[PDB]
Amino acid sequence: KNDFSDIELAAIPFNTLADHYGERLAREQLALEHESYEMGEARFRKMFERLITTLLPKMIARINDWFEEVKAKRGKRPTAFQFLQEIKPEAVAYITIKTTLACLTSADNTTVQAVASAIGRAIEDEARFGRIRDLEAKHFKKNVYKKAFMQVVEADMLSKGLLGGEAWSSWHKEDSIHVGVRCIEMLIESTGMVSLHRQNAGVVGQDSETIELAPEYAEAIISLMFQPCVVPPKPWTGITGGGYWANGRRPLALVRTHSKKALMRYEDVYMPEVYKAINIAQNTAWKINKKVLAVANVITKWKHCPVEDIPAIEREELPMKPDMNPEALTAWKRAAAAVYRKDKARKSRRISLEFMLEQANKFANHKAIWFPYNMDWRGRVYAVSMFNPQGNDMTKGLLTLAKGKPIGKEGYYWLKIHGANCAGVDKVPFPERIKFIEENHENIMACAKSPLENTWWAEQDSPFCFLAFCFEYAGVQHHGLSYNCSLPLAFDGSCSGIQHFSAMLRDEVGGRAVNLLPSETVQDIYGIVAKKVNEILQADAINGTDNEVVTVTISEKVKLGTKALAGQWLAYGVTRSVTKRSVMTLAYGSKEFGFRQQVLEDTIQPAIDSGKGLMFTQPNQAAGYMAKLIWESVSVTVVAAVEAMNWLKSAAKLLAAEVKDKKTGEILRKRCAVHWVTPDGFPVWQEYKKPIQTRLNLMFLGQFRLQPTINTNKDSEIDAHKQESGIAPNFVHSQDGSHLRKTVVWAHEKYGIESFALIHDSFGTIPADAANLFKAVRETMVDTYESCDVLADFYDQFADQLHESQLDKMPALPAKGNLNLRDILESDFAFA
RNA sequence: GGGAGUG
DNA sequence: AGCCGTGCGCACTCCCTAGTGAGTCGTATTA
DNA sequence: TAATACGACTCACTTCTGGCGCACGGCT
Repeated sequence: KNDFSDIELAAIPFNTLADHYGERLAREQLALEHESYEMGEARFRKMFERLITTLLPKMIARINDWFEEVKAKRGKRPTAFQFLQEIKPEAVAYITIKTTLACLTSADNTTVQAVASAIGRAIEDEARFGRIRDLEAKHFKKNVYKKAFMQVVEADMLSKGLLGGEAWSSWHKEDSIHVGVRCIEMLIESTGMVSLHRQNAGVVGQDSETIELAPEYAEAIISLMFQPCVVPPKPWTGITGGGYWANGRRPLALVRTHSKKALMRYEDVYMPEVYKAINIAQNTAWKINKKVLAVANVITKWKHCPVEDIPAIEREELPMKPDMNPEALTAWKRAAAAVYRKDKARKSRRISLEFMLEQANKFANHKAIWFPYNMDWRGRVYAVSMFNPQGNDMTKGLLTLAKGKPIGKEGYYWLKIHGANCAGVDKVPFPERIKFIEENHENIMACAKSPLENTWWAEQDSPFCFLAFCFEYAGVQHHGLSYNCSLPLAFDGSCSGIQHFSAMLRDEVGGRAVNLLPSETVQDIYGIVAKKVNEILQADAINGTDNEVVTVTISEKVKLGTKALAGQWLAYGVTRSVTKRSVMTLAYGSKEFGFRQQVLEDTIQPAIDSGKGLMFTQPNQAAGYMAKLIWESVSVTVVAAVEAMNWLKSAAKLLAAEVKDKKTGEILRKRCAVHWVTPDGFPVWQEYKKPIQTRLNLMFLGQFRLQPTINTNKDSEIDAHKQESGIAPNFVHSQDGSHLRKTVVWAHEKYGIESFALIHDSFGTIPADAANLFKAVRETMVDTYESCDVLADFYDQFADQLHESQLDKMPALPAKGNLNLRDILESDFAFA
């Protein structure tokens, strides 16, 4: 790729794009990729006419003088110098002003190490993408029917000027700050446009150095980087360059790693099944669900919206101002801190909502849209764009597949199943799910008739997703069983984590509680735990502990006993929802203290916010108690999965350990990275390294030494603690990751399935192919756990490696159970 | 160190 | 070498949060 | 060498909203 000209590198993407899909979409794709950038430059001109013609000349002059000064001096030249000679001084000036203005308008602070960092990154990207960007820009800024356009370009036909690409910045974070600081240093002289005001001098936690915009300029005044594709994304051929098309931006890495080196371990691997899966998933043609968008645009604007999620809409002021004495000052301060919190959460959720709608409106009339795909350092498959089929209810509802397949009876059956799933009817046998739909035939049809008048769908678990089903259900009733349908029908695994642990150890048990075994009733592991919790809960209600006073120093507080806390939970009702996240995360190496944090966030806090949590007098103490109850009750429901994790924790603990000898500092063995290969051939290295902080020593404006503490990008020592606490979740996540990828391949190759809706452990396709997918997920899982033992394979990877006097601390290995893997094929409620 | 979302 | 104090709560992704400068010294760099 | 920059180490200047136990860095 480095062998091509900049002229060539800017023309090739356009040309190959204009040949396969026409020049119309070829321009839009590039404009969309550079729109980020385009707006960055536009926001700069705002802000231009409505003193700028005086700042730029002054800055350019200072830069040139500074170079003359540095060149005349002897000894080590400033760090920022050589990096600032990569770009024409005129442009160096422009960027500094542009970036500094962007940092101060949107953000109300702003820290120096943030601005300096922002300028630094803006320089490097200009250095290596500036010219190619300018040249590529020419294509869409000129002036000013389709198919076969949803066909993917052949990999062997891709020009070499599209294959490679450096996805990682070569610049160090330290080096990047140096550049920004010295650019700010030259921006204060000349002009000075911004001032450097020191804040909270003396406080260990609050002391900082912030850039302030001068009063003269102040009174004179989400994120479009990753958007959907209008054309099918570029096939992944190697570690970089897949997904998007533009050459003036910076390519995507196939695997999202913590360093360039970690990605380089994939350069020459040969993992055909992995590339194949991503490419097929990537190639899925989506479109905006116009009908759902028509509703979402109107209802989210209402002051009292029928859906329980949609946030204000209204700033919602602080209450309320009562006398100023002892406990009247409490007060209040608790209710205020609650509102400040509510509002913050509400604002971020609103911004998100606004964005998802803006996206859906843009692509509302596009024949088809696409989403480039990536993977995290483990297997898991991620959509690169911000607007995703992997988002929440509304975002998912607004999306739908582009190409349909005929269509009825078989498809219509699972169409009603999906509808039932969208509503709070997913823990019930299929014939009864159908019965729920058929009973509410008048509740449906009428919601497709006038959704703005009928808000019954809003009351369902997935409001917009259920609404998308209703519009599609009404279509069948009016057109027939030949009615073209393209809604993605999602088949989600019960408890993914515990499903894989059950399968890899052939736990009966186990099975079973997570629906791997054929049963007439839907097994709810979350309901089973809660049931056991309620028995412990009732036990403490009649005979438990009374309230104490720990008096820690007013200052004295009341510690509630087991009796009082139990009464508070029975007054709320501890259902499956309270245990949901707590049951899953255990199968990812979690602890008791960890549960407290979950129960508080997922159950307690929103109850207080909803006005249904007035029972929780001491909220954190109630969260601790419930965490204690789950830890106990769940413990005897997932025994084998726990030993499985403990076997993995030990393995990783011992590998990450540094050797020791009898007084001698003999380095018999260093700390090791945990490595294993997933069934479809994807390799994963676990290298959690210790976060370290370094400090820079900058003689700022010849007055003082600006010494910013920064989070080092340079690697250090392997974090042994994280290696142990992260091995269990990351192993199964890579494990369910491959199962997902193998599913896509097996569904695409043996069956004619082309469209996929993938959310890690949920599998969605068009109604016609649903039957095959429902069957494909089982086959691909049964096949993986029959063919190879992942724990044995992992063992074959790290020992060797083990030392000695280490293998006596190493178990186990978890005994195999009596589960028959073939039974999964006959399982009805093991969607995944 | 927070905020949001997914499993 | 052993003691006592402070840090951290299962992952992954995306969005608003890297204590401070001065004193002193060693060191890698360049006319 | 002589001069320059800077890193590396040391030292001192709306809410407390929690809990419990274990591991590691910082200190002497």
